[PDB]
Amino acid sequence: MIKVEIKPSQAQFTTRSGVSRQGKPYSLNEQLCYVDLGNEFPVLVKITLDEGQPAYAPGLYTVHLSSFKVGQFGSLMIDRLRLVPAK
Amino acid sequence: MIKVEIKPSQAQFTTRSGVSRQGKPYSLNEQLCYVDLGNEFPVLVKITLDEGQPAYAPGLYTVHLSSFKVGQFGSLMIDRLRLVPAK
Repeated sequence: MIKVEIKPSQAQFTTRSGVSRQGKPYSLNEQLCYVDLGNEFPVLVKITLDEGQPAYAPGLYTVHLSSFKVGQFGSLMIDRLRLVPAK
Repeated sequence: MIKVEIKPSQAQFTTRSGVSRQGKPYSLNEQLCYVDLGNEFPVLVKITLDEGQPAYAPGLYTVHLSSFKVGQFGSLMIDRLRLVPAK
């Protein structure tokens, strides 16, 4: 149950682009948020958006289960922080 | 809210050891579990235990917030899958 917050100043993304090694392009959309990690203040995290996904609107989200996968050493890893609306 | 399960065959750990580059030893305890990732069946995950922590007893756990940290590229990463008892 992680608490994630997109603040009103975080309502948009930025796009980073380029071209893969066997000549193919890519375009990454990045948005910022605040993840509450139990410290005094929420932490700033960058989240890479999915292909065809718009930026998350201001509000409170939690983390969707598809953000995780088993990594190549057999442990759990975060793949992409994918968010669902809270409560 | 990830569902994690230590099965009755997973009640123990194994220890892996060695010695760091500026001559210092280490000993890692590893236990196995089943993480429900929304597929047809739960997935097998290896979890490295903490210093001074015993193996998790059979049962249902969820994931504790201290399993996460902001990684060196600014995204959220799993540090160590630390578990708390469920419900």
